[PDB]
Amino acid sequence: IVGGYTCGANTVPYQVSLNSGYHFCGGSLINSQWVVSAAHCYKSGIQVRLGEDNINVVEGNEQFISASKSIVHPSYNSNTLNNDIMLIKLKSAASLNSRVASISLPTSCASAGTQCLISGWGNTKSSGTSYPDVLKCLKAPILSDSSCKSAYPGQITSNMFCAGYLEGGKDSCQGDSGGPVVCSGKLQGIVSWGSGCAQKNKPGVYTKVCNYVSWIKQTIASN
Ligand SMILES: O=C(C1CCN(c2ccncc2)CC1)N1CCN(S(=O)(=O)c2ccc3cc(Cl)ccc3c2)CC1
Ligand SMILES: [Ca+2]
Repeated sequence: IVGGYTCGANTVPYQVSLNSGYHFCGGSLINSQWVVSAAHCYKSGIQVRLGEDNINVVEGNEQFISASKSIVHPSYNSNTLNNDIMLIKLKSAASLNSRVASISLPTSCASAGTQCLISGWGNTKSSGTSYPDVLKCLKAPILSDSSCKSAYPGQITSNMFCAGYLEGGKDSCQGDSGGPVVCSGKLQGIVSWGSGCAQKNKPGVYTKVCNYVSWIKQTIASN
């Protein structure tokens, strides 16, 4: 998270870490047994780490549950990063508490101007390489599709939305992918991509989760 701030221990309880030796992507806990992430973060043999603030130190509030099923969207395209959504089922149910809690799904899509919370343990430098130990947060407004399409000509699809600043400075970054973009307590987006980090006129693009609410619900029930 470039231009972010320390969230503060377990202030983002729904935030999970997709581990496979090292932290590679983020994610959200939508319910006791299901985690939502980005299809581009798909890896075989994932360990979902919950109750994490400082990823590098075992603060005892952690819960590490292996993934039993990984369900990537059928229409997902790696080239375009369209339909960059993936559902992961936990091997066992996460014990919900204060450090670990779920985030609700949206009933409607958000409007441009809506302030959202974007978080993760990803690169904080738009220039070099610097990764935090603790959880970083960033508040950014959902940009209008007019701005989004003008920022990325011929790249934005109806399943994507821009959030951040055309002045750059603040933006998600490498390693934040899969992470949550929560506006008003609803999971509205998933950290998908962007051209660089905090680049002027190049704000991060996120997966428009409200488009998949139906798919998600049917996927959750059947598996
Ligand atoms: O920073 C980036 C991208 C990463 C994706 N991206 C965004 C932008 C905004 N939001 C989400 C993702 C735009 C910048 N890259 C530099 C690093 N390369 S990399 O050599 O493939 C790479 C990949 C993973 C790494 C992990 C670590 Cl721990 C250190 C260096 C790494 C370097 C990929 C592009
Ligand atoms: Ca820890």
